[PDB]
Amino acid sequence: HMTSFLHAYFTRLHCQPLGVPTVEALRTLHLAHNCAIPFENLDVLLPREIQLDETALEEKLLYARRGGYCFELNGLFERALRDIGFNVRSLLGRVILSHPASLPPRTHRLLLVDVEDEQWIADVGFGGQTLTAPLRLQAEIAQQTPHGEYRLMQEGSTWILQFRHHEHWQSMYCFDLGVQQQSDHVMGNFWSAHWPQSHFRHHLLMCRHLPDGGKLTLTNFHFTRYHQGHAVEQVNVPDVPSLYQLLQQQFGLGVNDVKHGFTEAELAAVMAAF
Amino acid sequence: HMTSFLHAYFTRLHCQPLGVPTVEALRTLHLAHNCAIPFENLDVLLPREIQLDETALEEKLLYARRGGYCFELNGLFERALRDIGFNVRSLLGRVILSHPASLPPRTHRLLLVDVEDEQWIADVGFGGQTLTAPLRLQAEIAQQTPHGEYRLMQEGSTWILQFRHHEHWQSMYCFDLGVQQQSDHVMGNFWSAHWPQSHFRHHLLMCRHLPDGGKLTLTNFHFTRYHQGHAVEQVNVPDVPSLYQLLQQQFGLGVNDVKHGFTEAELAAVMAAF
Amino acid sequence: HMTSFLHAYFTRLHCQPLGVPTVEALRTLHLAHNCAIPFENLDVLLPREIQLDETALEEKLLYARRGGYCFELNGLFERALRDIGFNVRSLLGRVILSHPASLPPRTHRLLLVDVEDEQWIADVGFGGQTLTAPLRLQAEIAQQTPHGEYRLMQEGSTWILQFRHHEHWQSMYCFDLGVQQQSDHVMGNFWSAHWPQSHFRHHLLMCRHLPDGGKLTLTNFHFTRYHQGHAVEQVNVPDVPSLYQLLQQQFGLGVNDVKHGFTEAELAAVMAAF
Amino acid sequence: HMTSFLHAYFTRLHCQPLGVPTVEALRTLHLAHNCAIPFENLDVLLPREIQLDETALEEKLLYARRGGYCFELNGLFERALRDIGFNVRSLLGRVILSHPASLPPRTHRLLLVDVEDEQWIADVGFGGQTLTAPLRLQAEIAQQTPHGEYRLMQEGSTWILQFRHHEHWQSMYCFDLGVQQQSDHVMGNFWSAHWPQSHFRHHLLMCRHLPDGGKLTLTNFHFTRYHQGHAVEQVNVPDVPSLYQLLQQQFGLGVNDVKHGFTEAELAAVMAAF
Repeated sequence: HMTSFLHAYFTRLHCQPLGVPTVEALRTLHLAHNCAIPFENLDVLLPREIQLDETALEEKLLYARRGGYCFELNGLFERALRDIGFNVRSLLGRVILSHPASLPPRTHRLLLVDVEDEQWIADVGFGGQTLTAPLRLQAEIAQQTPHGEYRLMQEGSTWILQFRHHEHWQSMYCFDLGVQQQSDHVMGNFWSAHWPQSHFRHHLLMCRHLPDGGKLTLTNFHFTRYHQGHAVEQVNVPDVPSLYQLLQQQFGLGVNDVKHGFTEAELAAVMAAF
Repeated sequence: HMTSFLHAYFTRLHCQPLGVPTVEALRTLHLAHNCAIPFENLDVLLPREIQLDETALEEKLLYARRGGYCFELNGLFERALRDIGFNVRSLLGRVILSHPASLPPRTHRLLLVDVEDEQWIADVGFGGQTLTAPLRLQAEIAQQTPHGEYRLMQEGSTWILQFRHHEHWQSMYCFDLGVQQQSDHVMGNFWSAHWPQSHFRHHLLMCRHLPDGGKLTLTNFHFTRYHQGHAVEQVNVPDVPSLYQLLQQQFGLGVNDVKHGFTEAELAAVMAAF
Repeated sequence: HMTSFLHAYFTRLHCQPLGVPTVEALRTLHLAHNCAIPFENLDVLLPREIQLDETALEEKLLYARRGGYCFELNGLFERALRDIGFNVRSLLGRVILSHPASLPPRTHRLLLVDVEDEQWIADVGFGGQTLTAPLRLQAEIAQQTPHGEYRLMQEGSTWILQFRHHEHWQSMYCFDLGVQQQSDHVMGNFWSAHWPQSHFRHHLLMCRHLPDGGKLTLTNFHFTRYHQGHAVEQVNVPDVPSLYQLLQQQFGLGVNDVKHGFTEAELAAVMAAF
Repeated sequence: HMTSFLHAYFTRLHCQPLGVPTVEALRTLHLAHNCAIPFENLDVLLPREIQLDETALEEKLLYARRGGYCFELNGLFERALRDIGFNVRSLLGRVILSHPASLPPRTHRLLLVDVEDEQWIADVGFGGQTLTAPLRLQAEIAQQTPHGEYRLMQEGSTWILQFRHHEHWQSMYCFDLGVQQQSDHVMGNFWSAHWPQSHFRHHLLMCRHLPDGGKLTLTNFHFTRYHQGHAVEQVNVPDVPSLYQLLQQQFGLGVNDVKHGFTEAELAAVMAAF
């Protein structure tokens, strides 16, 4: 089967339809998504509200060929997996990367999927280190992904996500299986986009994934290409115009669109802040 | 003559082209505008940034059939008068209606037009009591307008403005002939739309003008019709849906539009705040 | 891109600019037009010549907010599609609805559009049953439209067109792909507006389209509203004044305008003939 | 006193207000009119209906600076004289110049004025030989006018108008004092503009009067200037463009105007017929 949405979804993913919800279907759609729809926080910097209703998501991520973060990316992904027949629901977790003194709020969204009597967690909106393949809900088991190796702890009811780095597990963010509501994401988005100290308001962030363990990475003017998890080439874009181009070339950003597009002069005012 | 803009301007004004800049041309364009393009602050309430560059103004006020306030309305109007050949520039003044303890900032935009060796001030953006016809820059001279009698005044380099209220004269705003720059309006819009105590963030405001001294007036759910300056009929809309309709019927608000449109559920969230 | 015309065109269509000529652009512009610019023959009844040069069309259909028929509507539409970049030319066909004894002259104008290597026919000027969405030039293929099912056909170099009436198919008009010239339309308009037996000289005809398969229909004093192709409500306007109002309310006719406007007393004289 | 109309009337007549209805006031207004508002039949040739309601007359003869004939010219004039306080009413007469076999219909309009206990007939719409000064209602009395000498017969109740030519009285048209109604003029206009054999449909006619017994005269391309009733200079305009110019120069025709104006290409199609 294929719903109106599901249609342009596959179309944007440069991928072939799938009607049977299986671990393999997940396996691929995940990577598909990770390579087609970039991680971007541009609507936060050029001030511009982020809707999270399936429709705004559809028009932003699919039709306008734009990116987003936690809430937008996994929001779209969740819909797709749902329309394909999977069993999904979102979860909120706490970003602990910076290794904070005290647990932070539920800033991050992610998906919980029930495929073939097991429980997996798919997440395409974490940015730089997002997963690129479902993982099984189990501790210790060093799970493998096209772009890295991860391990999930089991501290109580709550879980922690980790990934290898210099031969030692590193925790990315914690989370439990509690139900969440749209509003809970709206609040999450509200925090992330508007709390003054949120890092998303202090620098442009883009990140897209490539087929063979490669990925792209923008952080203001610092562009970086990676292969099999290695820093191959690091260009420091010299100007706004040049960057405007880089956004469309490398990340495939839909710079035009009645609604979600944005002039190059706008990108300039944004980078001007820094 | 007629520029691409000037075209849809006349089209929106349900009016016939004019190529000669004269007091009479002004006289009508003003009233035209006042009846076609409503005074609305809806983008302030449903959070949504207000661009002021001619193009965003064009797409919001003309193509999407939406309204605006000070900055947007007179901004569009200024362009028109300019393309038609008049001699115009905006001015900023201070809203003193509430009769404040100390002079408020430059919140209000208005136009200064030089037609046939004299100086007039056109203003379609003040809302409820806006002018509906140019006025001459002169003191005492009780000037007349299709919807009221306004007396201008003096006091140093600044000029006050008033309208017959009850029967005594109630100072509205005031200003000076100092040059202003786009940014000066952007700041003005910033203030108005974001300063927490700005009244525009605390209630929906709509106002449209009619041919024979009549006008419409919405303040949240309080709708009011006026004839020859009199309160004929005052309906208190009972629900969001009903109001959504009233916006399109009575004020002719372009509720759809890829860009500047807005769902009815959005209007609900906005009115829900009150 | 957007030409001076194209501007107020979009403005009148209460629609957002489009710069890329694609079947989808056509799809919407068509429906846009069908709902914005009414089908009217009023200039035929109150005697008043119908110019067909782009400018008179512009001033009548756009600025004055008035309607027209075959020649005027598709003439305006053709310009738009052209300025937007499509590949169009008009065609003349013969109205065979009444199922005439012998083929009638070329009374009806319609458009031929070449979009994405195929040929479509757009027509917003046929009135009551006009198309509301392009159709592909192909036989048998029961094509679908927001307001009906139209089946096209063959028979030599000519093509017939029909719509599901009652439940049998009732041939409407027909045509061929032969080139036409402005004069050919002027003659067509001459016929239609002056040949004594032309039905257009014997009754007022107005018809406007609505978003959800609905449409309005005036035939003298017989007003009718339709939903999803059904006669919901049929009012028989009781007087000229009342009708004058109905023209502005329901069809949004620009009853004023230095040029193309018309007093209410004029409408009375027109209806008085019947 | 001075009414809104009366205003632009005097303004078009390049004349000074008059508030007292006296033979002298008539004497001058007549000549004023005769020199300011030309005799023209252009709306008949480029097909274009002729309204006769005071308003269409106002907008055509005054604001658009255009001309007209019997019905239009005397229609406007009658209003003026009325607003100035005179006692007037129109009369219909029969044009007998061509010396017809049988009396023709009531094609010509003219005014009857009651000033200082006497009855005068003013007429500015007869064209070439129109009067240029009121005349007294009396037989034989060879009356004098700035541009000629006239004599009124008394054949029964009906009167005949004549003027000198080769030392013998010549009859221009007959008429009686019967009341007329607007409609009677509308019918007169209808005849003149639409009866196939009406001469007004077979050639352009223009004629304007000058201060010192001079007058201008166009008949298609044949232009002619007269002084003290003599043919001084006769130019045969060589082309449409050149004529378009001549209309604005010599006759002071308002070739532009939202409503009543007309392109030069239109004048070409008109003269093309001949």
